[PDB]
Amino acid sequence: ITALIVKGSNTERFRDKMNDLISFMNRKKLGRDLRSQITGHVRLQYDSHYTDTVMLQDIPASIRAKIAQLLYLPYIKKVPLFKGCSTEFINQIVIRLHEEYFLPGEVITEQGNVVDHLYFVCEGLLEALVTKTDGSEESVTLLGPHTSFGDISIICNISQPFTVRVCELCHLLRLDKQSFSNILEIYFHDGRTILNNIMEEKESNDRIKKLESDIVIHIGKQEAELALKVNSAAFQGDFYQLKSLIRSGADPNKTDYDGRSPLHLAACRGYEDITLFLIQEGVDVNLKDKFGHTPLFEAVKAGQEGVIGLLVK
Amino acid sequence: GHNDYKYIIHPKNRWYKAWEMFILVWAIYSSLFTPMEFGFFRGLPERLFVLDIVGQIAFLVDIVLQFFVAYRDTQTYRTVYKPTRIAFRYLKSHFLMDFIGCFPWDLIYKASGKHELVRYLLWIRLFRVRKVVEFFQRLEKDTRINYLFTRILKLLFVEVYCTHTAACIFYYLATTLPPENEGYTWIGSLKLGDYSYENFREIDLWKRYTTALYFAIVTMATVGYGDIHAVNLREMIFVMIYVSFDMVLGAYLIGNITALIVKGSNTERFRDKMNDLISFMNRKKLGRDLRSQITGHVRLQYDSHYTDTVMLQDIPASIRAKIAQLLYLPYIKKVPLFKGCSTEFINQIVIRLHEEYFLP
Amino acid sequence: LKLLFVEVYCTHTAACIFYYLATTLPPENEGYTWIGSLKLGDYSYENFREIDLWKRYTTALYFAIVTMATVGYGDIHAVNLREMIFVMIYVSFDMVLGAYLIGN
Amino acid sequence: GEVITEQGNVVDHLYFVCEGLLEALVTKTDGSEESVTLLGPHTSFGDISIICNISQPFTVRVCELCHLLRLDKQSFSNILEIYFHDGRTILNNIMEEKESNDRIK
Amino acid sequence: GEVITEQGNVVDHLYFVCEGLLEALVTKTDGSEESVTLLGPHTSFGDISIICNISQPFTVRVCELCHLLRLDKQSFSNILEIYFHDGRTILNNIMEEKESNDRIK
Repeated sequence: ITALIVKGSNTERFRDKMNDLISFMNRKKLGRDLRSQITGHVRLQYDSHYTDTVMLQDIPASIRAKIAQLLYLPYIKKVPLFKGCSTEFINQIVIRLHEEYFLPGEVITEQGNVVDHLYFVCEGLLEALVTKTDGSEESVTLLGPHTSFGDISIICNISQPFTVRVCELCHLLRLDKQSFSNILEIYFHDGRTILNNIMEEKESNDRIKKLESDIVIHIGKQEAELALKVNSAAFQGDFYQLKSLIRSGADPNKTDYDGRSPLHLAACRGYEDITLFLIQEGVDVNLKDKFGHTPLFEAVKAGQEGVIGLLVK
Repeated sequence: GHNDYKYIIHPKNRWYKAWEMFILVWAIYSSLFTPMEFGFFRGLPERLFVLDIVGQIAFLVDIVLQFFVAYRDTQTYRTVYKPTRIAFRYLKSHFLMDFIGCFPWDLIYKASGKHELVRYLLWIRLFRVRKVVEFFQRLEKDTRINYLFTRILKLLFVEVYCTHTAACIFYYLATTLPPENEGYTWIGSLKLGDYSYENFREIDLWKRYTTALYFAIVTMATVGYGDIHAVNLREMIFVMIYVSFDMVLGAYLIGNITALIVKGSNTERFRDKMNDLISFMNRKKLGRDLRSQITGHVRLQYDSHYTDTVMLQDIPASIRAKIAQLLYLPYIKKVPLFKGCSTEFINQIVIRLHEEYFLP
Repeated sequence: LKLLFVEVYCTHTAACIFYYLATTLPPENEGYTWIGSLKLGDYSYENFREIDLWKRYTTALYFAIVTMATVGYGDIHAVNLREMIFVMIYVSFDMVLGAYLIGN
Repeated sequence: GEVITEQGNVVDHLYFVCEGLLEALVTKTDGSEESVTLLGPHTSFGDISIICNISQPFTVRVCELCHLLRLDKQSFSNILEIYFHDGRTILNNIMEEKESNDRIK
Repeated sequence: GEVITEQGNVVDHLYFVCEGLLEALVTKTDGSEESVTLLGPHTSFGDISIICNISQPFTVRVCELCHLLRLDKQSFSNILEIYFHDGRTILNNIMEEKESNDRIK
């Protein structure tokens, strides 16, 4: 019987963790309001025991991704942002998601703040109050289940458009802003899907403010970057990324804003590997930039005798 | 401000809290007196009429009030103010037993030709102990009292209540036999000292109750003097049941007390560290200054709660942020290394910032 | 050691209080006290107020020590209602004390 | 079936495949695994990334009961730097091994 | 009865004898180990091969409860590199006390 008691009960662990928290709060003089919020949140972790993912921490990341693709996957499929997006993008979002539960009344994000976390609303009701210039907050949308907030702010690189408050115990799937941006960059095609989804969302009911004007920015920028990335990797010397960039898209004959193909920069910087790879791509060897310069001229001007010979042959 | 109703009162209202404590005291008394009302009386005397009527009135108004008290929904975590939802919850949860216990069972017993089976329904009022259980569970979530200590005070209340109930049931079992077979009952064959409990139905209620509760308490600690013991077979069966159940109850009591003193305390754990350290301090004959340095190490290790850094590793990122940018942020804002940096970069620095303390 | 000292002290005090509650009753009706009705062996504690001090103390402390370990021989028992009440209180308190001893 | 080391991540743990077969694949951005090597018993991986301080070129995932012998990045480097000499003439030989791979450039 | 270092093995740790009796033994090819000396308190071993950089000169075998202070080879080498004059004084002490062992290198 004593062993059974000493093994511990859920409320006993609640008591210990809460008392530790109260020690830390009082000693750091957090403040009545903040003490109330943190106590409420961890009390939530102890009433619903949603922080049962601690066992998950032991289970390795591959199996964790599998459990993620069994639990978080349906909601993220339903998410309006990830409509028509590639399965790989969906999976990467699911793997990087973290479960959270927020008690009613809690202000998750505040209008004007930097959105460091993009939340997927899964099981709950929230609010989208806009803190106007006067300060009155009108509920833009109820942001019901299977939705997302923090998303337009992260992608459009604008501050938080509206304050989000909790109506009912909400099961949010949090995603770090930086992880979202990295996944967005790594899959540029799925990013294109996100941006057209954002634009078609404007044609739909997304109750957004001001103007987004980013799909067209993405149409220009994704392609212009990918070409630039090719040229910049050539100039820096990143042959390894250059192969992947050429295979991903654009064209090894693509030129920059000044009309410089990657061969020009590879010749100037004396990179025989990149120069050879462009040779197998059949890149123009007499292509001339806005300043009337051929890659042979750049190889000679920099005295890259090996690259000079490669271009001469 | 969602209390548009002038009838539903918030469950944390001060006046309703005072009523809750009042009905807790009445629940304690009524649940302690129901075994006494059942065992030691075959029908209440005229002296206790007003007490009985007033008690059931006090619990009936509690039944009435429970339809006007908001309850925090366990799926939406907001105080449901809807009167029909509140009434539905109370009617389906514990309304029937409160209502049945609120019947004047003594007057019904006397009215129904003095039938013992009617009096056997007095044990429905035992379900008023739900109030006491609720009070204890409310204490255990309140962090001003140690949980295990509350879990043992609850077990002490359970033990007090089981002894009182067992004493009443034991004397009732004595009364079940006709007064002609008094010599075959546990109390009717009692000759403690020179006093003989021959006609035990005529002795004053407190003498009988003190004797029966003496039996219950001494058997609760298994002292078993033997001066008082079972005689009938109904008494053997009841004593066997009570003794077998009390074995497990006392074992659980010992287990809970051992839980308190085995879990230990921060003082105890640090003291164990000190015992080991200061012992090493002595075996090697360390200089008192070096000893002071080591003692200062451990002293700051727990005193600045240096161990206490990762409790909030489970609080969500929003609150984790607010804590960090309300505690570590000012220093970083004034650090010349990050002078001129974006506030968001400083926020990221502060989020993963660790705390450490160093002695001179 | 604190619990052992507390338990020993409580036994001694309980024995003294037990004997005192035996003395509260008038000497005429001593047959209703725990010591006045004692017939241990062939020796009867008849004039319990005239016995040697150490016999009285050893009998009272025997009862206290026995009930402290809850042996409950039964030869000495709370005959009075006041004796019963005191034995009830002691026994209930010592159960918690012994549980604390086992836990420590 | 569990990934040991992930491509695009600087390896901080050199593993010695000693029992059980491991499989090394560079999964493409479209989700297509490309098994580049099959590291059986008495093989090593991660060493390129640590010696280079580059990211892992191929994600390595387990295929049988792979009894491996992990060696930390700081541990290895130390055996060469912190354990000077232990990591000078000998590591030069290790560099000869890596250049004799003939793919490392 | 235990052996600390065996004559011929590469020294990885320099040991100092605080208390207890150790025995340095030259194991010849005759099936026997000539007892070079009985290393006592305040002596040291694993230093001849850590300074003269040679193979362990004698098998050090335990005979009592020896409370040995151990110094890692790398650590000692690093400290010698930092403190060159102290290494001088040490090497001086080696040559002045070359009468300690006849088979000393």
